[PDB]
Amino acid sequence: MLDPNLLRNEPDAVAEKLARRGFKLDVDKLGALEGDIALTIPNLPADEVPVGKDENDNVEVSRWGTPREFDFEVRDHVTLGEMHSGLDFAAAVKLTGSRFVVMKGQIARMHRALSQFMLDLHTEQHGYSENYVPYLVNQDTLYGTGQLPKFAGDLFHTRPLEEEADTSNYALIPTAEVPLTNLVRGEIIDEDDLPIKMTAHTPCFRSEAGSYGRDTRGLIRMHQFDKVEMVQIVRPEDSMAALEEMTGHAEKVLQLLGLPYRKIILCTGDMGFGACKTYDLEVWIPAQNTYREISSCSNVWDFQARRMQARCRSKSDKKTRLVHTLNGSGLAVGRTLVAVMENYQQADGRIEVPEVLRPYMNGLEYIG
Amino acid sequence: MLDPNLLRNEPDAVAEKLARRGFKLDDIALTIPNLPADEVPVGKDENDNVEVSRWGTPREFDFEVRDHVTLGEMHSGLDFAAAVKLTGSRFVVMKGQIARMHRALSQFMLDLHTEQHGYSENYVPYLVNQDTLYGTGQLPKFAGDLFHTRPLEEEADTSNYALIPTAEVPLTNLVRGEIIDEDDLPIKMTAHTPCFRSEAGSYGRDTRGLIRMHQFDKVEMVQIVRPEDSMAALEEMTGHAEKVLQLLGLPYRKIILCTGDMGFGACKTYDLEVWIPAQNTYREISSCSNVWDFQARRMQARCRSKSDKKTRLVHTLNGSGLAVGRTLVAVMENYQQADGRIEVPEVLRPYMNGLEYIG
Ligand SMILES: Nc1ncnc2c1ncn2[C@@H]1O[C@H](COS(=O)(=O)NC(=O)[C@@H](N)CO)[C@@H](O)[C@H]1O
Ligand SMILES: Nc1ncnc2c1ncn2[C@@H]1O[C@H](COS(=O)(=O)NC(=O)[C@@H](N)CO)[C@@H](O)[C@H]1O
Ligand SMILES: [Mg+2]
Ligand SMILES: [Mg+2]
Repeated sequence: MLDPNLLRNEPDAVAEKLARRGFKLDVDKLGALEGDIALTIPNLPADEVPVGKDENDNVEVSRWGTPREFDFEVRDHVTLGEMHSGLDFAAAVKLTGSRFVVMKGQIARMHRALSQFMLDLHTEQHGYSENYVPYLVNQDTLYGTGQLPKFAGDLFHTRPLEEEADTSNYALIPTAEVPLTNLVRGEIIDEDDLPIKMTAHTPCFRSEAGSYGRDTRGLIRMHQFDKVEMVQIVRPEDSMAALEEMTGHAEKVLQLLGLPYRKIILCTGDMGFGACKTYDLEVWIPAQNTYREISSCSNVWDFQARRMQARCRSKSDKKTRLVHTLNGSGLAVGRTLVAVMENYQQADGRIEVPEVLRPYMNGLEYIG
Repeated sequence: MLDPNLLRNEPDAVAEKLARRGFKLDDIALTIPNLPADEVPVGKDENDNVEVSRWGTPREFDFEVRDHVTLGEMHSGLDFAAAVKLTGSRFVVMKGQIARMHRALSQFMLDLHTEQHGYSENYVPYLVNQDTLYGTGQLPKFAGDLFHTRPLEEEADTSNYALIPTAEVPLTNLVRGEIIDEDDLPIKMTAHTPCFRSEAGSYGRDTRGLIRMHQFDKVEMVQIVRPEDSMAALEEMTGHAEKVLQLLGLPYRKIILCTGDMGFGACKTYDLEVWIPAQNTYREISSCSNVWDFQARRMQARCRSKSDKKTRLVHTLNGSGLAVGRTLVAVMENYQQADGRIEVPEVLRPYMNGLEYIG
C-alpha cells in the first residue's frame, strides 16, 4: 500500500502518477478512503520508467547473442518432446485436466538438471541463501505481498479441513516471492545485516483466469510450473542498484546456457501491481520466430514492506524506516526447457545437451 | 476393488480373509479393503508386526545426544516459527546448508534409482482429479485425509482437484485404461514430489520436528508387473529402498506388517525403520507394498500375451525410496559430532560441492 501521508498532503501529485499507469483515483473517495480501497491501489512508478499504455510502448535496453540459422525444418518443443516420449500432455489430462503436463525420461532429467544448475549458480556464485518453503500460505501472507485483496481469482484456494479445530483457508503459492518476502514480516532488521538475499526452487500454481485462447499448446502457460526465484531485502537507498545486480544474475543463466535474449524495461501501462520498475528478459523461441518472456525482475520500493511493517534500524540513532524489497525469476524452469529444446535441436531430431548441464546429466551429450 | 466373481462363488473364503484384518463383511464394493496374502501374520495392531532382519549397528555416543530440532536451530537451518507465520503449524522453513542437504538427498536417491535400479524418471502434476483418486483407492473412504481445492470459476465443472498425498497416485494412474504388451513389462517409474496430508485425527502424535508434517518430500518407486512376478518384484523393490539406507550408512530394521496394521490397498507390506538416536528407537522411513490387482481392477489396467488375445489384470507395487524429510532427521542425528557439527555422509558430498561438515 502507499504512504497514507502522501494521499493526505499531495492528492494531486499522486493521482497524476497513478494516471500514467492507467488508474483513476477518485479524489472525492480519496479524502474519505474507507474500507479496503487503499489496498487496491497500485504502486507509484519511478520517474525514469517510460510512460506508455501497453506492451507496444515497452523499451528495449540491450540484447545478447544472435538467433541461430537453421538449414533444416524447425520443430517446436511439443513435436520434439512427443517424438522422444518425453512430454505427455494427454496423460496429464487423464490424471488431472488441461494445462498440466507429464514429463518422462531424459527430458524429465533435463528439466531437473536446469533447476539444479540454477540453484547452485545463485547460492555458490551470487551469494543467495537457499530456502525450502511451504507451498501453502495463509491470508495474512497473501495480503503482505499484495496478492490480496485484488487478485484472489488468480489463485488456487483450499477448502477447510474436515476436522474439529481446523479453520485453515490456505492458497497455493503462485510464486516463491510470496513466502520468501514474508519471512521478514513484522521484523525489525539491523541495517548491518542488509542486504538479505534468498532463493528457492518451488512449483508455482496459477488459475490463469481469462487467459484462455493464448498459448493453448505447450509448456508456455500452465497451471503448474517450476521456477527458481530470487528475492532481496535492502536499504531504501540501495534498491535501484540491487535491481541492476539481480537482473544481471538472471542474464548470467541465459548466457551460460547460450540462449540469445533481449532485455526490456516495461512502460507505466504494462507494469505489474506492486512494481515501481521492472525489467523483463525475453528468450529466443525459434518455432514462434520471436522472443518470449522468461524472467521478470522488479523493484517493489516500500509497497510490500508497508503492508508487512518490515523495518530496518540504523546503528547510530535508534530510528527505523521501511526496507525495500525486490524479486525476479532466475529462471522459470519450464520456459527455459522450451528454449533449450528448440535452440539446440539437430537435423536428425536429436537435442544437444548444453555443455554446462552435462555434469548434472551423467555426462549425456544428446537427447535421443 | 475385489473380484466380483470371487465374492459370488466364495463369500465364505472372502469373508474369512477379511476378518483377519478386522473387517466384518455382511459403490459399497469400493469401501472393502484388499485381501491379505497367506504369508502375512495375523494381528490386531502394530504390536503384532514381525521383525524380519536388521542391518548395521547403532552408533554409540560418548556425549549427550541432540535431536534434529535442536541441531536445526543452532545452525539456523530449521525454522518452525517462520512457517507458522507464513502458513500454520506442521509446516517448516529450511535454510542454508540444511536446505541444501535436504535437496542433495533427493538428487542422490533419484540418480540411484534411475542410473542403477532401472527406474524411469517422471515429473507429474501435484493436483489430481477424482477419477485418479478412485483409481488408487484414496476415494471414497479417505477423502478427509486430503487437501481439496475450490473449483476454478472458469473450469467450474471439471476442477474439483486434490493435492497428492504421495506420487503413488499420479504414477500408478499412468496406466489407467491401458492394455500393455506383456513384453513391455515390468514398467518401473520413480518421481520426486511434495506430499500433502491433512493428518486428521493425529493431534499430539509427534508434535515436534519433521517426523509428521502437512507437507514433505518423498522419492517414490512404482512397478507395473505381470501377476506371476509381483511377489518377487516386492523383494526387489524393498531391496532398492534398503540400498539407499546402506549407502548412507544408516542402521535399520525390516518388518512385515500384520493383517490388522496393513493399509487399505495392500496385500503385503514391508516397512523399513531407521535408527533415530534422540528417540532411542527405530522409526518408519519407508513402506513397500504389493497391491495385487486391487488398483488395477479400479483402473482397468491390463496386459496381453503376444501368443493369444486374452487380457488380464496387471499387479501394482509402490514403495518409498525414501521419504526425504525423515531421512534428513536420520542423517542429522546419526552423524552429529560433539561440538554440534554434522558430518556429511560420503555419498552426498558430490551433491554438496564437496562440503565435509555442516557448521
Ligand atoms: N502460467 C505460467 N506457465 C509457465 N510459466 C509462467 C506462467 N506464468 C509466468 N510464468 C513464468 O514465470 C515468470 C515469473 O512470473 S511473473 O509473474 O512475471 N513474476 C513473478 O512471479 C515474480 N515473483 C518474479 O519471478 C514469467 O516471466 C514467466 O517466464
Ligand atoms: N505426515 C508425514 N510427514 C512426514 N513424513 C511422512 C508423513 N506421512 C508419511 N510419511 C513418510 O512417508 C512414507 C510413506 O508413506 S506411506 O503412507 O506409508 N506409504 C506411501 O505413501 C506409499 N506410496 C509408499 O511410499 C512413510 O513411511 C513415512 O516415512
Ligand atoms: Mg510478467
Ligand atoms: Mg505408514
